[PDB]
Amino acid sequence: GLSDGEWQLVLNVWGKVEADVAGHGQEVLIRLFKGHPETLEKFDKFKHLKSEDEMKASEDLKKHGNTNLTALGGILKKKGHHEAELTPLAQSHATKHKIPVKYLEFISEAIIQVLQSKHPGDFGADAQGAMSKALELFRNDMAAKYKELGFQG
Ligand code: HEM
Repeated sequence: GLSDGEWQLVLNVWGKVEADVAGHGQEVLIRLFKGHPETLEKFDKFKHLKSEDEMKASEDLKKHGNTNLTALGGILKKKGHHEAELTPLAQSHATKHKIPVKYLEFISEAIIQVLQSKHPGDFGADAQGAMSKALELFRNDMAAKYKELGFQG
């Protein structure tokens, strides 16, 4: 439900994430987990990380942050017409990973915080609002696929 100008703002800021996907992805997952400890429980591979220092050293965390943001990028670039890219994620997250829609709100928050943390200058009021709308559209369409699959939206 974004305008074409709002999509341009989202994709222009996503360009900075593309110049360093893994670094951004690492930072998002650390922010998600240090802000919201219970989300870490969903990642069987990351239990043993007992500190932000262990999380920073974890090559599997960095790899997972990279995979996560590469996929999100794939969704953003389709500007709303992302059914095909969204379905497999909704499927895998609704079933196997057991991710609640609310946790999608926490990682949305971490993405914004990271963008703000790393690009204060480029991530102004307009870019922020546009990214918020893009992530809300993502969250909303994830929730609607979950309902369709028979899960709580
Ligand atoms: C921007 C939102 C998200 C995106 C783009 C995303 C993307 C992905 C991708 C591409 C994978 C690998 C393929 C698949 O299994 O579907 C994955 C796996 C996974 N996701 Fe997500 N995800 C998101 C949010 C979350 C959240 C909020 C959680 C937990 C709080 C989560 C937990 C997991 C887990 C546990 C796996 C499997 C990891 C493993 O190998 O151990 N995801 N996600």
